[PDB]
Amino acid sequence: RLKNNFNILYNQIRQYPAYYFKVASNVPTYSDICQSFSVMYQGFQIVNHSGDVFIHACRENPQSKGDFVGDKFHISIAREQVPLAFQILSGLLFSEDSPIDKWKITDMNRVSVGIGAQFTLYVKSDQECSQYSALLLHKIRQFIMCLESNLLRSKIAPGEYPASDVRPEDWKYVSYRNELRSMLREEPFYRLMIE
Repeated sequence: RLKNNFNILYNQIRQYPAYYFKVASNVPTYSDICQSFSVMYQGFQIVNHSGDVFIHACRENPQSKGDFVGDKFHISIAREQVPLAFQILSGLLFSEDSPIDKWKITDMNRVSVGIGAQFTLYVKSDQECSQYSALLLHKIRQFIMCLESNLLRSKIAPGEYPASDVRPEDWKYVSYRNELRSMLREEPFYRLMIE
């Protein structure tokens, strides 16, 4: 059952043409999001509560109207290149085409997850049975490629990935984790990302 439903998804992704993300232009700077107690930009609500070391971004109209079911990516930057990397990535992270409805970023002023994993990107489901549609999965594949590409071409230094995460060798900044799974490379979702 599962093998076929995986392959159903897999071959659909490869049928789609390359996807393009209209880059957001009115984007807040790093210091702007550091002070944003509760503030809307480009349909994302930004919060920085003293309760943790992160600045959260949350699209008030999700494009994936179902559950977060465990699947997420980190982006790992060198400590001193973090604000820069945000400026480079903000156009994508705030894009109306991005498939990521919820992300967060470490607040470099509150920290001592400051050496790596400074961005977390949460994947939510858009189908019934907490499932992923092929387009969503395509959109996510394309988006990671596009983050990777923008960081590499501005010659941004990678940071230290969390030991928990998996990545293929062609990802220099992005890494993957499923929370439910305490053989992480076997995860259906992950296989669809890299193969």
